[PDB]
Amino acid sequence: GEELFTGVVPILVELDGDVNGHKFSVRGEGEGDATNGKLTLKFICTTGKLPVPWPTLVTTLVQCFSRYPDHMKRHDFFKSAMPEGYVQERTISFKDDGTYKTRAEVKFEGDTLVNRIELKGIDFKEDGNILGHKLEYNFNSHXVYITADKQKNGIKANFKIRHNVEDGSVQLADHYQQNTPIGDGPVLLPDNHYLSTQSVLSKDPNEKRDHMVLLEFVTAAGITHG
Repeated sequence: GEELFTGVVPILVELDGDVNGHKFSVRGEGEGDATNGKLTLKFICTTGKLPVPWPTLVTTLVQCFSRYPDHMKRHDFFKSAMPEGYVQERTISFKDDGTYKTRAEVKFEGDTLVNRIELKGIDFKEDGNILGHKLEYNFNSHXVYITADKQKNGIKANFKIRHNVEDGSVQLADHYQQNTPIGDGPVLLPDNHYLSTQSVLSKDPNEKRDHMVLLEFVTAAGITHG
């Protein structure tokens, strides 16, 4: 499905969440440019005040927009599953705190790439870095390690997110990921590699709702030319 990503593609993101019994919704819109590995989106909390820090939701809120270099084209599972798309499931374990469990469908709905997510959070501390809102409003560059899951005709990924904390410490979030195609058409099953990620978080001066503006660049790496 790599032909679907040669230009700029519109994106819609819909998240329904529950964290320690607090119900919230997020809606996002923007565009993806896989040629340059670039994502530009704005998210709104449509239920009022977001009950967790915006940075904790960034990984949950479309790896089909990653830039795969030409020599790594045969390792791009994410585009190969389009347009019917894939199911992306995670467990995110916040060190010394709670756990998110997520299930999303990523697929084309007409000409728009849509990411529809359900999130359940449990076992969070009221006084912790997440429900205490003690995380900095920023985002680090990460190491996303991908391996084939031959049995399920899909992939797994494993990686650590580093959330800077206002007291100068780091809140680790361990990510465990599975992706399975929605269609029965063939997909690419990759050799081991990683996605090199970078993001910045900002605000829109004319937006009164609780929101996050996101710019992200992602490139695949870890396989030698030849």
